[PDB]
Amino acid sequence: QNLADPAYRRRRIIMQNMRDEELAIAQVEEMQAVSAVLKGKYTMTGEAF
Amino acid sequence: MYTTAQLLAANEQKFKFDPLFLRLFFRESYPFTTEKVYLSQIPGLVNMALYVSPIVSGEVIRSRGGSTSEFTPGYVKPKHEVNPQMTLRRLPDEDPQNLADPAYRRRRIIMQNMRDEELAIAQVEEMQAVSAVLKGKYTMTGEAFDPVEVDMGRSEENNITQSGGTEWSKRDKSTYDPTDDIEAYALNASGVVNIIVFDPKGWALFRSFKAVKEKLDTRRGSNSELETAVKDLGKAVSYKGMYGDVAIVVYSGQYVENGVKKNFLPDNTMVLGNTQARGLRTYGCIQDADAQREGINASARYPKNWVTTGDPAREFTMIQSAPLMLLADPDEFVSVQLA
Amino acid sequence: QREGINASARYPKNWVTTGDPAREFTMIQSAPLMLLADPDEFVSVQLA
Repeated sequence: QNLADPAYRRRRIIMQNMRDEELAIAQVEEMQAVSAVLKGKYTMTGEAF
Repeated sequence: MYTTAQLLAANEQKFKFDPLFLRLFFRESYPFTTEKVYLSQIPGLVNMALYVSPIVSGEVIRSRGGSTSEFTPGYVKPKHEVNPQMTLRRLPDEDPQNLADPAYRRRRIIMQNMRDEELAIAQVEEMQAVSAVLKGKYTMTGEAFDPVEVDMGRSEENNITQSGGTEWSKRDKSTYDPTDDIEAYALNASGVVNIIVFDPKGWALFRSFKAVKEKLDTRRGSNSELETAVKDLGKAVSYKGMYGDVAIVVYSGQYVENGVKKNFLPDNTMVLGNTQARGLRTYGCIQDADAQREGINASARYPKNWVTTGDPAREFTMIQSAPLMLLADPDEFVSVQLA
Repeated sequence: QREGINASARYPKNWVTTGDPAREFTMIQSAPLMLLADPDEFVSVQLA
């Protein structure tokens, strides 16, 4: 009932993207601590690393 | 060596281009903001109220409507080069008795390139307009672009072809009268007709009949049509004059392919049209990443100049748009294919 | 490195690529190195 220009969608996508990137960073920052105080050892391994 | 040669003005060599369609029928242009492009045409047809007396009041009437069509995409972008190493020499302009720095030359060639891109966009638009008011069906296709078909909604009565045994070619050149054919073709026009634009060669056989002699056919016969012809000069349009209630316009516009010229109109066609027939010069949305940053998503044209990094530095210039020429009512014209 | 952000928690960066097909990216950069000063201060019992 109330559309918007195809420009404002770009900023909506941009802020949603920043939110997802921050969430992913905060999520990868937690597995380190979980493994650290769950086993005493940790491994940073994966493709292209 | 020791020459000291001064240069006068240089030629232009503009081959031929006079639209007459983006200036006579498509005077209205509205931009897009959404994916779909609706276009409705209410079927106005009302009955009478013959006799009913104010004692036995009866039947009621019906509301109307029921037409809709969508013509979505459109697109075009003629990118050009900047020639970073061509500015060290001298152009055919810039007379050799007053040179200039190789910086202003870059600005001049950029302006020339932008003008060429604008001309290319205009020539693309005119092909769309010619297909639109020539067949009622358009096809946008080409390399690196999937075909898109726009079915205007034209009926089959407005695509009369002479094919048969009576076209014109085997009639008498001195006694036959083609005005009755004109009336027969113009009866199913859904509007008054006063322009019958011919082809540059389709006008040859039309003048062959002697019935045209009684017609005015003078260089000064009209006011609006003559004024528009003066506007669109360039030796591509020749307004012959009146044919009664209808004017004669010979449109010989040309568009350039990869390297060759081609005619906008086929060999033998005629179009029964209206001077006030409303047509849409509507425009699409620029789906470019850089364009959306400045909020120029909806625009008729979009120039853009940028430069690439690296050891060889090169500039570029581009003009993006999306012409999707349209008509409110396709049935306002009659396309007769002569033979 | 040009703006002296050699040491930071996160780093956002938005950049658009040139060329006829244009696209803009946004990226977050960091280097989490979660460390425990005293490893033996915990006992992880794996229940069954």
